Amino acid sequence: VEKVFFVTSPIYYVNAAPHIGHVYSTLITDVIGRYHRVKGERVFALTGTDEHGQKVAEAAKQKQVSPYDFTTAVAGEFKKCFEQMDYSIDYFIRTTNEQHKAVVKELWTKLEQKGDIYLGRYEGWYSISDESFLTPQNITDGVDKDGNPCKVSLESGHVVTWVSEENYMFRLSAFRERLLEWYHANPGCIVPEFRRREVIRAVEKGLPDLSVSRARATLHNWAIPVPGNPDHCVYVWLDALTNYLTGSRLRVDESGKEVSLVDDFNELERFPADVHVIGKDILKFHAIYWPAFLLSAGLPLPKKIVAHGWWTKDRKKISKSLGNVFDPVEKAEEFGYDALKYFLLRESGFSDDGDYSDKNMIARLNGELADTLGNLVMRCTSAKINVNGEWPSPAAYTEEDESLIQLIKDLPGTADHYYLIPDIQKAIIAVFDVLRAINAYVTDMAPWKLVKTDPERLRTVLYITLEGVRVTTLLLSPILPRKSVVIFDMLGVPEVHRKGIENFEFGAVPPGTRLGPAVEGEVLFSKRSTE
Ligand code: MET
Repeated sequence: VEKVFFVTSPIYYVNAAPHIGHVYSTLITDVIGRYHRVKGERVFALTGTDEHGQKVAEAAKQKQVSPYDFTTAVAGEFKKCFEQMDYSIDYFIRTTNEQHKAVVKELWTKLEQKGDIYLGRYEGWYSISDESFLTPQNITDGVDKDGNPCKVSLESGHVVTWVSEENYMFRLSAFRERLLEWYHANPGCIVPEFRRREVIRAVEKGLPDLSVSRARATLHNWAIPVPGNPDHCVYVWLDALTNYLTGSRLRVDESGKEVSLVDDFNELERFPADVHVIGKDILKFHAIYWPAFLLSAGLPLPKKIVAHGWWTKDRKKISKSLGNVFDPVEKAEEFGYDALKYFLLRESGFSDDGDYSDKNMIARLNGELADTLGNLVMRCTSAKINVNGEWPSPAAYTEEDESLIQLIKDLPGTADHYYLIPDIQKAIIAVFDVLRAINAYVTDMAPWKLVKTDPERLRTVLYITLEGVRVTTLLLSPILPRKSVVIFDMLGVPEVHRKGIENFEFGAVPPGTRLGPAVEGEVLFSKRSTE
């Protein structure tokens, strides 16, 4: 059943400037999208900003500007950040968009027509900073900005307050048994596994009904009115989660601006999302609430949710206020955009809370990118080794030759599964295992010596090296988008052979293909001094 592969990032609160967390989540989304495009699949990758609610409204009050002016400004900082990061996201959604608003009301009415929204009360704790309803078991003692005793979230450490409001309630309690059926019937639908187990454990215990509206004064009237009740606004989260549905229904022009909202999702063949990339902090919203609303509406459920961890720099939390910053653009200007991406995608898996340091960033840049991949690309394109500047015709293969070829033949299927879990770290590791293999082969065969000694043997060793580098580079292309293009140019791989499942096969580029021209003293990844 073929559709548009639909991958999303979270839409981010616009309370503050964009930082590593957001960049990371969108990078993960971008990579997944990029890979499926490399397979030759239709892709639609979505990211954006969550612009309503109390949090944002009150962040705009601190900075003493209107919410419309505040939100638009910070939204532009996000857009700029993502443009500077050189992503390939298809559309940037904002929850202030008028067409999104329409979809939110449409879904609301569905939930209501279905009998799953009633007038009740919520009386309990709330984290404004997480826009999250909490039970007493999930709060604890803490201190506020003033140094006074207050309550805080066990989840996030932010201040919680007690809310007692007549609210429209969604019947989440009625969806326990169907959510359980769902998790069980689709045991890869939440990644990694231990987070899937977390979600089941939680739903097993039982579900309370969820408040899906608030009194309008409380939100400083910065929200979407509940249909047929102007005294209420729609919960920022029901609003925010609906971005995914909205995005699936927006026809987008070449410039990347929304031009049309279709009545039915089947029209654009995107919904439901094949992968929702999220951080662990927002798992309940995506794994419990979201499916429940979809089941109520009679919409289809997403195929996979992947939830990753939080970053630290130098084993300490990132914060400008604490005296430890991590500026992606800054570190990307210092070491290179692809390199930085590689590091963030390699240093940590989705199970882990990764850690950045200049030390380890250099270790990987020098070690993996320069010595393993860079050195290899330069060797097989060297005028010293590749005397004719072309892909030679291989002679007969030795068993050692074939051992390496097998590794290259098998790499795509292995990488493919990893990109599909998704588990990008393990995909990258897969590829680099093969690059290390090729280097060992090259060191063994000493092709520099073969140029004088055995030219026929050189043709074979050199051909395998080039094809090894080609395949690995193709599979790395979603990770190193700019650098893969430089690599392919050096190898002289024709454009047509740079994507398509076809070109995962060993031997796609024919012998007699000419290398691209050599630039005066160029280097693919320059080694950086050890500090
Ligand atoms: C529908 S995803 C919403 C995520 C939320 N805006 C956040 O930053 O955590």
